[PDB]
Amino acid sequence: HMCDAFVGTWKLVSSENFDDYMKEVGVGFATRKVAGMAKPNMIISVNGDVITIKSESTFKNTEISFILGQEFDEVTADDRKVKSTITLDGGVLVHVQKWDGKSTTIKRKREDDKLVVECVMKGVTSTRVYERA
Ligand SMILES: Fc1ccc(-c2c3c(nc(N4CCCCC4)c2-c2nnn[nH]2)CCOC3)cc1
Repeated sequence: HMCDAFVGTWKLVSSENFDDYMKEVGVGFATRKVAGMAKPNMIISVNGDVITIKSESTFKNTEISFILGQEFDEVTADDRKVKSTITLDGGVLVHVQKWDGKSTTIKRKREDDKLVVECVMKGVTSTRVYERA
């Protein structure tokens, strides 16, 4: 029942500062502009200990499956090859990606009827709000 309140299909409804987050991460111009238009779906499911998070969009479909606390390989939407670890901390899913000596942290939180996602790279934070689809 670890992630019960996260399970579902979630659609992006708002984004703030995501272009600047992407710049800080190192995403190139064309990817930033195209990615910035999209309203992706985030589809979260759980089977035993395995959590699956799918992202479906006009740009890219991708998917991660993982066990909390257990590092895995991830290809990001902007084509970074990262080493990811996702944990639960006080009911927040905390996702750390490591690549090329860099690190970014992505938090997913249930707040009211929304899923609030905060992405941080150095001093830049972005907030993306998703609603049930
Ligand atoms: F069409 C799309 C598809 C994917 C993304 C996208 C990107 C990146 N990180 C993301 N997430 C945010 C939610 C939590 C995980 C990190 C997304 C995303 N937004 N919604 N789902 N995934 C990194 C940079 O490249 C794009 C943006 C537009």
